[PDB]
Formats: sequence, structure tokens, C-alpha cells
Amino acid sequence: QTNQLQYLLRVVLKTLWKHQFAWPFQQPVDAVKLNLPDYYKIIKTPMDMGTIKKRLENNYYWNAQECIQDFNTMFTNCYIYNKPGDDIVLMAEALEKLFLQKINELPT
Ligand SMILES: Cc1cc(F)cc(C)c1Oc1ccc(C(C)(C)O)cc1-c1cn(C)c(=O)c2cc(-c3cnc(-c4ccccc4)[nH]3)oc12
Repeated sequence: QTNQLQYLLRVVLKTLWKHQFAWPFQQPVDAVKLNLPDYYKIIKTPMDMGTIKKRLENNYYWNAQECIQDFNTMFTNCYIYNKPGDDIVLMAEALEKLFLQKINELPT
């Protein structure tokens, strides 16, 4: 409607969260459970919709552009660590496309 961060929480995040392919990005990549010793060495700034959701609820972000940066970090993190063509990458790509659709309808 008017405030940007409100939009990001109530519209953008809700849409991405409901999506079929959301579940692997709803919490930090648990690198112990998954047997990934190198993840937290390669990915300097980890990110998930879980953490973004927390930050929107907890008046953490200075402004919408900081939150959008985190969404991009989540996607690019996935594309850095994983081989192009992997299942997880196609899922990230699907969410990214939808993310960018919803970001165009953003108030100002
Ligand atoms: C989405 C998905 C499908 C699948 F069939 C198998 C896995 C591991 C998978 O990814 C995850 C499943 C669960 C979780 C939880 C919820 C436990 O955190 C995370 C992932 C997962 C999420 N993200 C964002 C990743 O980038 C990633 C990478 C891996 C991964 C696990 N093992 C590998 C891998 C390592 C070396 C060689 C080949 C694959 N990659 O798993 C995930």
C-alpha cells in the first residue's frame, strides 16, 4: 500500500514462503545435518527467508534496500555453493523470478 518494508513482509515474503520450492530456504542451511564442512567457509554471509522474516518482524532493517540485498544474498549464496543445473539451483531460480515479479509492484 505505502511503506516498503510492510509490503516486503505482507506481500513479497508471504508469496515466496507459500511457494512449493520455499522449504529449503525457510531456515539456515544446517551444514552439520547435511554433511557440508566447507559451506560456512565458502559462504561468508549466509541467508534464508527464515532470518529475513525475523528481521522484518524485529525492525532490524534500516530500509527496504537492505532487506532486498538479503534476498539477493540468499539466491547468489545458493548459486555460488551449488553446481548450475542442481535441483536446489532450479528451485532458487524459480523463487528469484517470482521475487523480482513481486518487487516491481513495490510502493514509493
Ligand atoms: C533441496 C534439496 C533436495 C534434495 F533432494 C536434497 C537436498 C539436500 C536438498 O537440499 C536441502 C535439503 C534440506 C535442507 C535443510 C532443510 C536440512 O537445511 C537444506 C538443503 C539445502 C538448502 N540449500 C539452500 C542448499 O544450498 C543446499 C545445498 C545442499 C547440499 C547438500 N548436499 C550437497 C551436496 C554436496 C556435495 C556434492 C553434492 C551435493 N548440497 O543442500 C542444501
